[PDB]
Amino acid sequence: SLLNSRYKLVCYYTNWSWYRPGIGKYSPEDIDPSLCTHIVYGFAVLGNDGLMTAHDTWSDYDNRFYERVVEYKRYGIKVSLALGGWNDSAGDKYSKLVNDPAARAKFVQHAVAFLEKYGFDGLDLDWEYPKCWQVDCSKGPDSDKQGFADLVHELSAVLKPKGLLLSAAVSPNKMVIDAGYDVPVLARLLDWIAVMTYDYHGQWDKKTGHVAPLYYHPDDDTTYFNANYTIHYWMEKGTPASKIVMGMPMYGQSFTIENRGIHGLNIPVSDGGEPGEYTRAKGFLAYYEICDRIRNSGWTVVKDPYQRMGPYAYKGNQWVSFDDVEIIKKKVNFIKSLNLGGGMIWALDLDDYRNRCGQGKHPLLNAIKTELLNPKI
Ligand SMILES: CC(=O)N[C@@H]1[C@@H](O)[C@H](O[C@@H]2O[C@H](CO)[C@@H](O[C@@H]3O[C@H](CO)[C@@H](O[C@@H]4O[C@H](CO)[C@@H](O[C@@H]5O[C@H](CO)[C@@H](O[C@@H]6O[C@H](CO)[C@@H](O[C@@H]7O[C@H](CO)[C@@H](O)[C@H](O)[C@H]7NC(C)=O)[C@H](O)[C@H]6NC(C)=O)[C@H](O)[C@H]5NC(C)=O)[C@H](O)[C@H]4NC(C)=O)[C@H](O)[C@H]3NC(C)=O)[C@H](O)[C@H]2NC(C)=O)[C@@H](CO)O[C@H]1O
Ligand SMILES: *[C@@H]1O[C@H](CO)[C@@H](O)[C@H](O)[C@H]1NC(C)=O
Repeated sequence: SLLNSRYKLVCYYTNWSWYRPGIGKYSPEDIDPSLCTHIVYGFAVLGNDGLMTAHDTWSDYDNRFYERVVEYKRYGIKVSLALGGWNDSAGDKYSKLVNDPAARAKFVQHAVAFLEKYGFDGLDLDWEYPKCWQVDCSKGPDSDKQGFADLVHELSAVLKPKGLLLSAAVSPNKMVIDAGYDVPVLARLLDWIAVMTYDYHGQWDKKTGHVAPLYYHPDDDTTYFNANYTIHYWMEKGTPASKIVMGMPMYGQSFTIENRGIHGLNIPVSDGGEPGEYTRAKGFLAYYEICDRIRNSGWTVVKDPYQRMGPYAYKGNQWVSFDDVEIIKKKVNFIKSLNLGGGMIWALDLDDYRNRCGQGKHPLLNAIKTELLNPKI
């Protein structure tokens, strides 16, 4: 059992995975409580009044999704509420919050009251990101860095005496870490730091690449866009290994390549991949969408034999990179070799939780659990 091991397994739950057809539908009651130590609810958002509020009142309040996920505290799981996420981070509203001490002070007392109203064990900060709003470092003032660290302090100072948790999901990008994160404050005050060691590559690159390389690979354009560098950078900036939980994607980045004859790594790309039937977003595919394309639509799989990264798969002008059970066992032995706090997945509902592909229910997340519980490194 994961609850009696030295590792965390932090699972993100997403309230919008309810709005999916057929087998893609995911509800609170689909959470498998033997697969996580911590569940993080994505996402609450920052309202116009500068206070945390439900992103989707229909599901969160009227259909009691908050209460239905906080349910799993009954199995010994810690359930936190995440604030922010990519789409809530598009503007300046978090920056206006953290640069204003009176707004932070109001925000903080209300936030803790919100968490306790619904029974949450903690808060997860997912502002993407201080200074580099949606990764654009020219957007935010440098004082976002100190503002966010002061927010984290002011949150910790009220949460910690109550026994409540404070964590954050943070960029894997060297440039964002340098510009927006006061790493020693974060490392000292957070119960864990969920490093989002994925989305290194995607349609924005105008070229094919892997969503989540583990190690540097010789054809890479940078030495720093891989989990191994990102994890060592966080520790080098001052993070104790035990605070790091390493992010792993349950989904793939998809691309439309510019001609179907070329189909390897780093080949030109005109757009994101075609949207999946269930996730309905150009540019990505859930693992259960990918594994079905491979098993039944004849997509070809190319594994990396050096095992610096997971596979990619292509058909015609469609190309997707993703993690398979093999690279995940490698990532988890890596987690164990560095004595990291544990692993994190984005997200429960993107793994093959219905066993649509014949490898078992939740093949990726079971692979993580099994490797985390295996004593050999
Ligand atoms: C260009 C240049 O000059 N420089 C480049 C750099 O750009 C480049 O850096 C890269 O830059 C890209 C951005 O272009 C970054 O990509 C971002 O990476 C982040 C990770 O650090 C991602 O954020 C985290 O992880 C996940 C993704 O894995 C995030 O998930 C996303 O979350 C949002 C919510 O915030 C989800 O949005 C939900 O979307 C669905 C639609 O799909 C909505 O669904 C609808 O719901 C309503 C009701 O609610 C319903 O009625 C509708 O029917 C329904 N519709 C459908 C179709 O279903 C939801 O409502 C909505 N939810 C909310 C709350 O709004 C989104 O789907 C989800 N995506 C996935 C795949 O799950 C999550 O927020 C983050 N948190 C955590 C804990 O994981 C971010 O996703 C990603 N952005 C994009 C655009 O992909 C790269 O990180 C960055 N890389 C690096 C290394 O920095 C660099 C490097 O390449 O190079 C420079 O030079
Ligand atoms: C991982 O990173 C560290 C420091 O950046 C480096 O010393 C080590 O050799 C890297 N491992 C691989 C396999 O690239």
